Amino acid sequence: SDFVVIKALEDGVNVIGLTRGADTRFHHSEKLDKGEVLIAQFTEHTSAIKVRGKAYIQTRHGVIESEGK
Amino acid sequence: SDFVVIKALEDGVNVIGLTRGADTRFHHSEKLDKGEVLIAQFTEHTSAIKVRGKAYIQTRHGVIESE
Amino acid sequence: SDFVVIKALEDGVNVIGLTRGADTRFHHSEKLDKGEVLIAQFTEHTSAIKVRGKAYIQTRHGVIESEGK
Amino acid sequence: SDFVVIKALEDGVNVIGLTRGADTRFHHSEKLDKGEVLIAQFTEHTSAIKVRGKAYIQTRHGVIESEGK
Amino acid sequence: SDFVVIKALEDGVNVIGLTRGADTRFHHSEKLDKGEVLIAQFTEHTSAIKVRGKAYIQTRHGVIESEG
Amino acid sequence: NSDFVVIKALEDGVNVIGLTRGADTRFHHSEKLDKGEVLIAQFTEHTSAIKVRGKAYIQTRHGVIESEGK
Amino acid sequence: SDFVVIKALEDGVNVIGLTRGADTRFHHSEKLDKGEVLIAQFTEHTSAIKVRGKAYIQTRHGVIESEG
Amino acid sequence: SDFVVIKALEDGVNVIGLTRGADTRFHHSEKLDKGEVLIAQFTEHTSAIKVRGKAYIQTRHGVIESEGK
Amino acid sequence: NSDFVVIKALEDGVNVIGLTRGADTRFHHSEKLDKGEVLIAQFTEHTSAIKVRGKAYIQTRHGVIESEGK
Amino acid sequence: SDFVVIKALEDGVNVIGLTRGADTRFHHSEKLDKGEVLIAQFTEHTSAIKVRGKAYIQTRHGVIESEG
Amino acid sequence: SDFVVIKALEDGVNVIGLTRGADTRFHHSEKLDKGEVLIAQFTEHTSAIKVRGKAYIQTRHGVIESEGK
Ligand SMILES: N[C@@H](Cc1c[nH]c2ccccc12)C(=O)O
Ligand SMILES: N[C@@H](Cc1c[nH]c2ccccc12)C(=O)O
Ligand SMILES: N[C@@H](Cc1c[nH]c2ccccc12)C(=O)O
Ligand SMILES: N[C@@H](Cc1c[nH]c2ccccc12)C(=O)O
Ligand SMILES: N[C@@H](Cc1c[nH]c2ccccc12)C(=O)O
Ligand SMILES: N[C@@H](Cc1c[nH]c2ccccc12)C(=O)O
Ligand SMILES: N[C@@H](Cc1c[nH]c2ccccc12)C(=O)O
Ligand SMILES: N[C@@H](Cc1c[nH]c2ccccc12)C(=O)O
Ligand SMILES: N[C@@H](Cc1c[nH]c2ccccc12)C(=O)O
Ligand SMILES: N[C@@H](Cc1c[nH]c2ccccc12)C(=O)O
Ligand SMILES: N[C@@H](Cc1c[nH]c2ccccc12)C(=O)O
Repeated sequence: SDFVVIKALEDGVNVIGLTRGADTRFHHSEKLDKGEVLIAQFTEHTSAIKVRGKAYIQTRHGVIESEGK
Repeated sequence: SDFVVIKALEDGVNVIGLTRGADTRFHHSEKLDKGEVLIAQFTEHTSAIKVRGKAYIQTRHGVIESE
Repeated sequence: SDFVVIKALEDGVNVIGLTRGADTRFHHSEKLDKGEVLIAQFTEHTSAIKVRGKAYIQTRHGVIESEGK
Repeated sequence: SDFVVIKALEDGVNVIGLTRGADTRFHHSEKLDKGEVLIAQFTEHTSAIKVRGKAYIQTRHGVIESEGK
Repeated sequence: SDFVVIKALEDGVNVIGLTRGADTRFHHSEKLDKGEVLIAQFTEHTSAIKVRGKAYIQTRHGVIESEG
Repeated sequence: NSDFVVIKALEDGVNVIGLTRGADTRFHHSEKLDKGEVLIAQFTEHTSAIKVRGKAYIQTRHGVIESEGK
Repeated sequence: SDFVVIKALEDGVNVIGLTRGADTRFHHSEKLDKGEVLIAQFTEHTSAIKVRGKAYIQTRHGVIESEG
Repeated sequence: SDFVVIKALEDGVNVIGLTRGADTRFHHSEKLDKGEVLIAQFTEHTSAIKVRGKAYIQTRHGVIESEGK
Repeated sequence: NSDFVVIKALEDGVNVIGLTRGADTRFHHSEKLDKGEVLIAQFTEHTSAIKVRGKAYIQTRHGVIESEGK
Repeated sequence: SDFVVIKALEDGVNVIGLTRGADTRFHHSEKLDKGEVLIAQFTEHTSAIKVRGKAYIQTRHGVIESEG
Repeated sequence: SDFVVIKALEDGVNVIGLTRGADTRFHHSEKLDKGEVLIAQFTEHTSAIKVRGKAYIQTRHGVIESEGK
């Protein structure tokens, strides 16, 4: 299965997994502090991932950056 | 399964999942505020995705932007 | 399964799903307002997609544009 | 399955599906008007597709154009 | 499965399907008039395709032209 | 979804010969092509080798090759 | 399955595996000292990997660096 | 399965099929006259192919030429 | 099949350490390479992560990386 | 399965098949004379191939030459 | 299944197969004299290969050379 790479560019970045299935809700929020890297797959339990906070993200489609408020 | 990357370029962007099967309707709308990123797969329950609002979108076919 | 990307270039673009199987008819019409994007798969129920109205379309074969009546 | 993209360049374009199996006959003709785009797969029921009238066609092998009589 | 694209460059082009199996014969001939395009797969029933008449053909291996 | 070969006859009477798959090897079918005709033929349950006799332009996944007649 | 390469650029880099399943928690943390390389797969037990500390990382999507 | 293309560059080229399995012997020799092309797969019965005589050969790995005896 | 890594020892005493697949994570084998030896090692039913300790040149599908000793 | 192409560059080149399985031994040696080409798969019976003598060899990893 | 190519650059090169499974030991050592080439797969019995002595080695990841003591 595909995965996403998230590098936090500020403290308190949240990487949130959304449930697979007929229902959609957040099942887990991993907090990353500045400079930490998370490499996360899609899985039986996770079919969408939301990133909140300033982060550098890599997927198979290229680079994208999230920006916080 | 494939996925789409959606970065909101303004507040209040909606990423809407349409149901897989003989019946087509919206089943979830995820609200993204400015700068938030959602990476969302097609799934057993979602066979089309609609993006409403200003966003930068990446798919296997390249970049497209909603307005 | 493959998917198509449709970005509406005017209001009232109509993305039409045609039934898979021995019979052929439309089963769903999804209307897009200008600037909305729909990313839609081929599925168990949909084996052909028709686009009516001005739109920018991406598929695995490249870019094509529909033009309205 | 593979799919074809067909964009009508004049009114009255016919995209014709031919039956899969031991017998070969037309089972459906989708009429497209000028500027409409149809993205159609090969399927359990459709093993060959015929295009009549002026159209721009994309497949995995590239672009080809049909011309009307 | 693979497919072939055939564009007829004159009237009366024939695209002929040969049967899959221990027996080999033509089972269908599709007539194309000038400008018409046929996109045809290999299938449970068709394991070879013959093109007769002037046509522009694309396959995965590139382009080829038949001549009447 | 097996591989296939494209054969364009460059003279009349090109002979495309299918050989039997299996412990035994002989031809089971010969398809003659007139000049300018194109045959697109797969390997299959029954054909595991294809021989071309006569002048022809041939394409496969490995590129172009040309047969030359007797 | 895919894998990640992590080279520690300082002492005490932590490579942490998060559990696959309905629940998400850390199940192992491997400590790397400066200059050690760990090549780690995603697995039945590990569906997310976190890197804490200064490291050079390669995945299929390219190079990224974590910072202490 | 993979296949080889062999074009005979002189009369009497032999394309020899070696048996798959614990024993190894020649089960068939196909004689090619000058200019003939043989396109032959590896199969249930053939796991190695020997070419004797002058020939131009294409495989997935590129071109190679056999030389006369 | 599974991916593999190539390791070339650039000094004596390089250790290539296999970590167990499964719920438990521990070292199960450590192969010691002397200078100039090469090891080409798969991921397997029993090994889901590999650690290299000591100066070595390493190739994987993602490219070259070099480990360094203390 | 993958295959290798071997062209003999001198008489008496041997292409040797090593048995697949718990035991490793030579089960067949194919003698190639100068200019002959052998194209040989890995199989149920053969999991390694040794070339002895002067030969030009092609595999998916490119060209290599053995030397007498 | 992947394979490696090993060409001996000196006499007495050893290509060693290490057992697959919970236990790890040498099950076979193939000696190569100068100029011999061995092309060897990973297999049910062999999950790691060690090369000792001066050799030129090709894998999917490119070229590497072992050096003798
Ligand atoms: N529960 C939803 C989560 C989801 C995935 N992709 C989506 C796209 C849009 C909205 C929701 C989703 C599903 O598994 O289908
Ligand atoms: N329920 C429809 C949703 C859909 C997917 N792709 C479409 C294309 C057009 C119209 C509807 C759709 C389906 O699963 O088939
Ligand atoms: N019901 C038809 C729809 C279709 C798909 N591709 C086509 C091409 C031409 C005509 C109809 C179609 C089918 O599933 O086969
Ligand atoms: N009924 C035929 C339709 C067809 C597909 N490809 C063809 C090529 C030539 C003639 C007919 C065909 C089949 O399924 O096999
Ligand atoms: N009935 C033959 C048709 C065929 C396919 N490819 C060929 C090549 C040569 C001759 C005949 C054929 C078969 O299925 O095998
Ligand atoms: N009957 C043989 C035909 C064949 C295929 N490839 C070959 C190469 C050499 C000689 C014969 C063949 C087989 O199926 O195996
Ligand atoms: N337990 C989660 C771990 C996980 C994987 N990817 C994630 C993305 C975000 C949050 C958690 C996760 C799972 O297997 O699904
Ligand atoms: N009967 C042998 C033929 C063979 C294939 N590849 C080889 C390499 C070397 C020697 C013999 C072979 C086998 O099937 O395994
Ligand atoms: N026992 C762990 C080993 C492992 C693989 N990848 C990891 C990443 C981080 C920590 C441990 C691991 C597993 O099989 O999952
Ligand atoms: N019988 C051994 C042969 C072998 C293949 N690759 C090797 C590498 C090294 C030593 C022996 C081998 C096996 O099947 O595993
Ligand atoms: N017996 C071990 C051999 C092995 C493969 N890759 C390794 C990496 C490191 C240490 C040992 C190994 C196994 O099959 O898993």
